[PDB]
Amino acid sequence: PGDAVRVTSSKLVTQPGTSNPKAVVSFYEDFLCPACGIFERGFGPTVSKLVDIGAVAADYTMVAILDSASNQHYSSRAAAAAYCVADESIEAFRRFHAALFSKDIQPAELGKDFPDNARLIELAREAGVVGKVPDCINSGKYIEKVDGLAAAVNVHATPTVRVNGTEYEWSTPAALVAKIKEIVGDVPGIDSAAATATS
Repeated sequence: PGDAVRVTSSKLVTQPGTSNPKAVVSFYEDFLCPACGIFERGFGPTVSKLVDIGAVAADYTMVAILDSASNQHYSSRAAAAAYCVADESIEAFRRFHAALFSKDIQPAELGKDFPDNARLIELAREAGVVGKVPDCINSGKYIEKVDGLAAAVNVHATPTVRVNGTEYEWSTPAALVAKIKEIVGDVPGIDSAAATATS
């Protein structure tokens, strides 16, 4: 998946003869982007159920298009923190990625304070990891990578969603599930994925 964090479960359905997922949903997101927050709060539970029943691989590329000195470089620090978390644990990344887009945490784009690195570290702890994450965050390990990411993957707007490489104009979670079903068919649980309330 390249510069993305790939989230899958043991049940992942793959193309015959290969270990390639039958269905890949690609997300390009900025942790400071308000629409991304609404999108993830609205689709996250469905995508998590799709992953867990094995219907999709969910690939997350966290760009930093909104990053600026005026937001205390939150967009880049948050994305880089997420890559640090994924190095330790994909399960923790799922929780951390969801947490940063929650209503309690996602900062006002034009506000006067933003989670500092200590706060990002504490959020990673809550998502279930310490390990190398504190050093990874404090050293700015993935800052250069996330700053170059929008250019490297040629995505300049967020959120950008694709299904098997095809850009997807999203509306409802159920509509996304219908599209996945067209690809994977009757994966057990797929009908229930549509009506997933929480993650």
